[PDB]
Amino acid sequence: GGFSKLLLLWRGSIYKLLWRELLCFLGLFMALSAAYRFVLTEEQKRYFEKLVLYCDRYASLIPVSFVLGFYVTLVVHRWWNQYLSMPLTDALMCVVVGTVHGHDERGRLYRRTLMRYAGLSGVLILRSVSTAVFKRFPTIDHVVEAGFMTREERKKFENLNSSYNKYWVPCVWFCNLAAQARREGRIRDNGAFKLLLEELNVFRSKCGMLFHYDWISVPLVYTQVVTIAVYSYFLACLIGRQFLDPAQGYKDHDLDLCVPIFTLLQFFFYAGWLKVAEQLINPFGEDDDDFETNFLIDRCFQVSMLAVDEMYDDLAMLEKDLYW
Amino acid sequence: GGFSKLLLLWRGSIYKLLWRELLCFLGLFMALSAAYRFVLTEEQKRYFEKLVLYCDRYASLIPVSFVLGFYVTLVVHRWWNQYLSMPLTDALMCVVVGTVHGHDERGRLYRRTLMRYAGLSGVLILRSVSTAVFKRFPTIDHVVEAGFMTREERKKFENLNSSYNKYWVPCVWFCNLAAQARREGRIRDNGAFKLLLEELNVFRSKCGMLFHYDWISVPLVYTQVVTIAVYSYFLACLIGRQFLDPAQGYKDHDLDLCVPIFTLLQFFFYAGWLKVAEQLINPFGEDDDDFETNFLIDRCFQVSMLAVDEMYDDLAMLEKDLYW
Amino acid sequence: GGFSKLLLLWRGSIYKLLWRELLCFLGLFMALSAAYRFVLTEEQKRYFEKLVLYCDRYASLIPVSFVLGFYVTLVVHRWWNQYLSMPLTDALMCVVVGTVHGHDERGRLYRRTLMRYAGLSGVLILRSVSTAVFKRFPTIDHVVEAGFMTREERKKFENLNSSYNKYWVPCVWFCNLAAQARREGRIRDNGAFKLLLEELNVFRSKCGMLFHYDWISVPLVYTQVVTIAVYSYFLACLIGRQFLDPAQGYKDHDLDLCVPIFTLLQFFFYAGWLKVAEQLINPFGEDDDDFETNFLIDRCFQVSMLAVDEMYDDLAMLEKDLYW
Amino acid sequence: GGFSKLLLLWRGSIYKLLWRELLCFLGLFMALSAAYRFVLTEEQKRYFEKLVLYCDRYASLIPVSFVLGFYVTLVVHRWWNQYLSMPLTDALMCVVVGTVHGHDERGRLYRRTLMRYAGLSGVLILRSVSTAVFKRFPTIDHVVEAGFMTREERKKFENLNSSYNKYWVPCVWFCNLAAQARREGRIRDNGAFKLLLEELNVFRSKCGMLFHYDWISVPLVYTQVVTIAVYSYFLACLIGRQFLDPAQGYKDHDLDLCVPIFTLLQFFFYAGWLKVAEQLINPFGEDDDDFETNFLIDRCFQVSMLAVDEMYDDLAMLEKDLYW
Amino acid sequence: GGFSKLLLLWRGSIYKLLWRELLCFLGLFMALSAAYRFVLTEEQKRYFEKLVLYCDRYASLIPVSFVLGFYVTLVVHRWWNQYLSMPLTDALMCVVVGTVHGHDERGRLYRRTLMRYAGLSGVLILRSVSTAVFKRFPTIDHVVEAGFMTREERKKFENLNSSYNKYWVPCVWFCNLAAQARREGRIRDNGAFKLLLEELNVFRSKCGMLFHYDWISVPLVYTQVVTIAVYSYFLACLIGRQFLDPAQGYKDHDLDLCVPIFTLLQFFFYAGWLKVAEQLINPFGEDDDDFETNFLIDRCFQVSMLAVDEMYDDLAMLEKDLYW
Ligand SMILES: [Cl-]
Repeated sequence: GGFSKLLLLWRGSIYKLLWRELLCFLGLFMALSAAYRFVLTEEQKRYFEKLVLYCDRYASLIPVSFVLGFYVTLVVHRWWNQYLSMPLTDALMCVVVGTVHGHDERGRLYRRTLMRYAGLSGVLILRSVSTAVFKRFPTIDHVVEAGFMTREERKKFENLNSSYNKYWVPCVWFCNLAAQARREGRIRDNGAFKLLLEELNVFRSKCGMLFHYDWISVPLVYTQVVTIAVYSYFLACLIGRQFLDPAQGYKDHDLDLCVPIFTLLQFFFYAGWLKVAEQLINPFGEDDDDFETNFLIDRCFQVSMLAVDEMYDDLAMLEKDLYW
Repeated sequence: GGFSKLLLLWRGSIYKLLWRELLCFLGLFMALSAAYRFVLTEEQKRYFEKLVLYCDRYASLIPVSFVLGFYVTLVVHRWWNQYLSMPLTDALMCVVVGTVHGHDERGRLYRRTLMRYAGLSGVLILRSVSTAVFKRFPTIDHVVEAGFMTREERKKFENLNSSYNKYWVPCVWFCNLAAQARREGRIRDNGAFKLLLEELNVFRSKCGMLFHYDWISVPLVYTQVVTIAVYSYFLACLIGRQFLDPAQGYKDHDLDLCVPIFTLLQFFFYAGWLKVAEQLINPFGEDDDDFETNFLIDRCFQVSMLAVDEMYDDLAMLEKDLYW
Repeated sequence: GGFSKLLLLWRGSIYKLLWRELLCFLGLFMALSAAYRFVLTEEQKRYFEKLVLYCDRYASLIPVSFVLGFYVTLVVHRWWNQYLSMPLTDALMCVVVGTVHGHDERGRLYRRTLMRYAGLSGVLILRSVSTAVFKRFPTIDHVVEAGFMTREERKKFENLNSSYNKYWVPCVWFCNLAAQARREGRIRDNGAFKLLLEELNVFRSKCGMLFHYDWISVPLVYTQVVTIAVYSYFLACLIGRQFLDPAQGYKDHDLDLCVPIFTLLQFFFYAGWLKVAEQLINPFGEDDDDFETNFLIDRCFQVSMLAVDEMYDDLAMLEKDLYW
Repeated sequence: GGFSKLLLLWRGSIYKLLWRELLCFLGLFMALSAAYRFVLTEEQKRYFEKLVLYCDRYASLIPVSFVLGFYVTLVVHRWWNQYLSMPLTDALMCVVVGTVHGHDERGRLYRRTLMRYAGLSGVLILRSVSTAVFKRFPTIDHVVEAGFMTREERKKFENLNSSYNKYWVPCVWFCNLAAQARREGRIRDNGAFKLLLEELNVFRSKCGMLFHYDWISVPLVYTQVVTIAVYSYFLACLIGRQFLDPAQGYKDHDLDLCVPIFTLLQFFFYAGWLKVAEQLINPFGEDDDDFETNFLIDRCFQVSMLAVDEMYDDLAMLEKDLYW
Repeated sequence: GGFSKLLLLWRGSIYKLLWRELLCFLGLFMALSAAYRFVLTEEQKRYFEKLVLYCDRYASLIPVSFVLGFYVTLVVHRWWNQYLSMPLTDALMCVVVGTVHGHDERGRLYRRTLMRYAGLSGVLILRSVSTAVFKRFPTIDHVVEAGFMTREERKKFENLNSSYNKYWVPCVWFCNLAAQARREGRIRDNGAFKLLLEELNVFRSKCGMLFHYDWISVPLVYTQVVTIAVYSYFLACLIGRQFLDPAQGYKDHDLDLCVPIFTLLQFFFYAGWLKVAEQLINPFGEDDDDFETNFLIDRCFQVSMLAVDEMYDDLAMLEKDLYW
């Protein structure tokens, strides 16, 4: 089978997240069955058998599937939209290398500082929404050591009077630097200057969207409803799926497997369907299937410095192609 | 468990909204059971037992889940779209600091008034759609005291002859002020003036969208259908889940728990699934998981005045970075 | 309860639309039961009792919920998209007041005629898609009396040779008038002229979208499938939910309530879920929860004439704000 | 009822598409029942009765509704998106009448040829994706007779060396003609020339989208799964819903109606729910509820020639309106 | 029937993908039944019969349909969005033929190199996400032999210091080449140069989106949950649908067909519904219903070289049309 080979995986798998909840389920199933074997008196085992036939009546797999399928679809839709809001600088680096001009050191100062300002504004929003980025940069000093912010840029950064998140501050620095480069003629076209500000606002909106998703999550009332629905089912199966003794002649309880194999396969299904939504509710951590942000941060700074510095005005000479 | 720790929460939780409906359910369950204990005569308890076996037949959890899952998905989709229509001024503040120019007091008059005009137009739409903003500004005088509107701006505001909502009026003031700043050369580029009007219309459309969502809600006919579906179920369980006495030998009514634990866990599920849609149907109030508008209003005025006044034309000198 | 107070409403409610279908259901239920009381012979009442146990077998609430939940979600998605295509002129009125110039009467002629051309093009599309707008303007003469079209504009309107809907004609008049105002220098910026034509095409596309939704509705084959599914159920309950006499000892027919209360609550649920889709299939009529178009038409003409005439170049003098 | 009047329709109705499948179902039901009446021996009628109680066990209406509701929602979403990709020229005709200039014959040559180039490119894509357009233009000669392509335009059209669909060729002709009209000063603004190329690419993308939908349909594997699911059900009802004789005393088979009325109403429901997806899988044919393309083709050529020729620079003189 | 003719297909059909899983199901069904015929002892056949009545209780088709319908809808939505991210150059080829100018060889060098740079950047992203493109170009030398990259362009391509995917490198070459053509006057309009960079970033974002979908797939935890749900069902039917002998008198096991025809039709339904998601999870391979990328790569290079070279400035002379 195609998807059949995938269930033998462990890296970010279903068994890596649920293996613990199973033995807390199966262990409680055996501890509640071994009482019915040994220590439970004969009159109260008769009471237990009526309690098992009560709980299996109210154990309905149908409604839980509805609250899982509509809750999960909502979570995976929000999770994919958070990835599209990732601050990428490849669109800004094409406008900068075509609109900013100069082979001298001041031209290279402009192109590298503009691309560092976008990269700094992505570091600042990602250390606020990702714990994997936050342990790389615990303090703003860590951002000065990494090269994204200079100490001169740090003094005026820390002297702005704002109680709010200052990720927008290098975006304003970008607009002051591009207006200076348009004033000094480094930007030959006024329409080119308009394109730089158009593309920076597209970049700044993506940094703003990551703050929006991080602040307004899925409602807690709706996360709690799906969770008590899934665990009201597993308590309706911790009693209602108990193997009663066949000497009592209860109908559809005629074997003593001492292993709820089909109940455990429902637990893999139901608690694993819930586990999809628990891993995508906060996709910016250090888990193995979280968004690889630290590797992404290195890229939008390595490929943007590569593009506006060595690849500025460095073209091969115009050859006639093979199909001329 | 991951989501298991969340059910011990109270702040905007499921128990904070449903705790009252439970004791009006469980109290009516006990008052209807204690009649069957004591005061109900023996011939009419036989009538009661046939009424209980009638109501549990017509109590189907399936169809209610359909009208809840499709109604809730529609409400949470509309609720997230209302948050994206929030009037934010961070895109306008980057165009203003790069297109408007001047270190003198008239340049600072332009940049602060343009950003205050957008902020005033967001105050005006949010006091019409949010009760939390409306108690902060009960009157337009409250908007003059807060600094968003001057008394001179108030005279011509109140002398416009319009029976409709005047939130669009500072947006028209923006377009008159930007056309004046383009006439006096404060805006060096005509394409830059086009960018200001492009971004203001993006801002004005978001203020217009919050009015659209506030006027056209989810249809009342559809809210009433989901509500009578959920409460036709709980009356099919206020009778059909009554513990009849086991001396009558009725099938699948063989215990007298005197506590509808599984019926109460369905009430947590069903009435709590409905409670998701009741809190997101009007997300602009003073509840604890509503949109924090008052804190947002302070931000788009603190970070816009910070950006166009102190951060205008104030850049660190161009240093070679660590990876030069 | 939150949604519990709403079921006591009548204005555009569920009872306002279904109250008639109930007595045609409950009246046919009683007329079919009173035959079983009185006029039906004893041998053919035995035939009736086997017919009731046949129809309640094939009465499944599940599949109908599927064809209602997926049909309704599709209708409410199309209904909300029709409201976003409403021709609003607030975006055009900000570009006109900033790009068109002149304090003389010819400047005011330009600004009022351009905004009237957009408003006329919205009147023309809304009288073709809304019956509430069509009774306000039954003829094009009614549009000349209301001020949206002049008699001079009427002569060339009626002399164009086109068998198709002429709502696009004031949009072409807009582009001829703006090109004339750019030729005479009333529009100082060529980029400003580009912004006027960009925003008019956004306006003209919304008028074009209202024609698209009005022409291509939900497929009739799919409306008929959901309707015969809902009424195959109610005929499976007009027989299968009949109270047979308990002297015959038929199982799960042991009471004679003479009032299908739970069947009537399913009718409120099912026929009311269908009624959501019947009211949003054509949201432009005179019903109480239809789109208030006549009030909207008055607004986009009152607030556009207010904005380009009295508010043109009329700003308060630049005061230092409270937080200078 | 509102939707109740619609089931008496025939034009593109449910009965117009399913009436044939019913008599092939009901005829096979009677031919399989009349064997059980007459020709089937007494020992093998006992075998037939065990086969009927086998097939009605495995006839589940629930799962089929899931594969129909999720398959149909996907088809109607793709069907509505194909209609929005229809090549309409009303946006191009407003830019052409405002940007292209001249009252002489060369100005009218420009405006009519540019609008014919867009209309030709829509004819070429629609004869490749619509069978109703293909029978109107079986050959490119049919396009020369209709006026969309000249014979001079045909020579270079047929001499391009390309094995692929050449619908993009009049879009390239548009860009060469607009660049010529900008070179000769017919286009006064360079920003106006940018607007023409911006709007043509919006037009060319819609022609490209109709090719994309026509090439990548719904997957055949998924169409086959929904089809074998619906017809595995009707064979589980061609046996499992047979009226066995009541002399054998089989439970819940106690009548001999000789007319599967409730089975036929399920066939109207299920096979009709499938028929929604069969008609919207290819919406460009000659069926009565297909997209009226031939009438649309006549419109975008009649209203575009009307708009750029008679309505070019032909405005009523500027009158003061009624509310001056 | 309409969809009835499609089940006789083999090319990319349901039987082409599932025919193997059926005989591994039906073969295991017969091998487990022939034990019950012959080799299983009489006391342990009694144990087998209680095991069959245990497994058919826990075989529920309902919940599996929920995890298939919501998983498949998510996969087909992501699959159609990957096709819209395909790097097509038809929008860039219309801007290049209208903005780049010159009938000499340097003008043709510009137009062909700019269109080859976009086509090279599409080859580079498609050999990273498609195995069908990767076997056409196993090495970058294969890209030099095909004409997309010159050897001179290869030297500086391979000498850039980057550990990441270099598909963005011809997009940066485009922006350097267009800025050179604007400097030398080949691009007459500065707004035209802005349009080239606007359209290249639209192209570069589509190449970036194909990398995003290829890196972030559907979560493996959710693929594993749907797979163990579908195969927990088929093991609940490999036991629970076994034909027990009718001499034991077990209820609803009264025939010995020795062919699980209805169980095999559920396998066609369920395992085939899963097979839809296995083929669209990676749509870029060599299977018959995968995206035809190699044919698409040939087109965007054949029709772009055709459009900017032979069709540059080559128009028919302006004739009066048939409806002048
Ligand atoms: Cl522009």
